[PDB]
Amino acid sequence: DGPQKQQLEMPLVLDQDLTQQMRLRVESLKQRGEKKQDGEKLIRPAESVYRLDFIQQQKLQFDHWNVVLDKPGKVTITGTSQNWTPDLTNLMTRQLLDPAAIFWRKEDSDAMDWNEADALEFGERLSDLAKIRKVMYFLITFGEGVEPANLKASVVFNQL
Ligand SMILES: C[As](C)(=O)[O-]
Ligand SMILES: C[As](C)(=O)[O-]
Ligand SMILES: C[As](C)(=O)[O-]
Ligand SMILES: [Zn+2]
Ligand SMILES: [Zn+2]
Ligand SMILES: [Zn+2]
Ligand SMILES: [Zn+2]
Ligand SMILES: [Zn+2]
Ligand SMILES: [Zn+2]
Ligand SMILES: [Zn+2]
Ligand SMILES: [Zn+2]
Ligand SMILES: [Zn+2]
Ligand SMILES: [Zn+2]
Ligand SMILES: [Zn+2]
Ligand SMILES: [Zn+2]
Ligand SMILES: [Zn+2]
Repeated sequence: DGPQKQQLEMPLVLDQDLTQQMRLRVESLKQRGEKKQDGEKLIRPAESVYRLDFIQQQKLQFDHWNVVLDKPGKVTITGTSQNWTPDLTNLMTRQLLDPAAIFWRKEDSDAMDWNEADALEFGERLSDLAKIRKVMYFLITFGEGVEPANLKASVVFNQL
């Protein structure tokens, strides 16, 4: 908009503990032979839980994503209802957001690509979801050839 605005880049960091929580849960149901909680969303092996901590709940405007990969691959960052307390609820399929920001990189080059229109729609939303709580949770789906160790995934906001 304007080349003048202060920007704050906030990293989506790997949430190893809850990722595992979720990983053990899908087990459990296996060893127990119990079914899920009706509309419960079970973390697949290909997904990993990421965390985003909002440094300034207010005055965040969202500006652009800053996601890049090490190898050619694909990733999908599906947001999560800010009403989901991983301390309390079990993530419900319905708690996932629409849409998701899908990013990918093709073989020969280094240039990142994504689903623009959607990555922007989902984006403009973080500026408000920030005012709900200082913690945002996401579920990243890794393609083939990609694993957590190839990704940088911060979100750049504008300071109002
Ligand atoms: C300067 As802008 C269009 O990335 O909010
Ligand atoms: C889901 As937790 C163990 O980071 O409060
Ligand atoms: C071809 As696929 C949708 O199983 O990564
Ligand atoms: Zn944690
Ligand atoms: Zn679960
Ligand atoms: Zn902007
Ligand atoms: Zn592909
Ligand atoms: Zn917790
Ligand atoms: Zn849609
Ligand atoms: Zn494109
Ligand atoms: Zn779409
Ligand atoms: Zn818009
Ligand atoms: Zn819109
Ligand atoms: Zn896959
Ligand atoms: Zn695939
Ligand atoms: Zn393929």
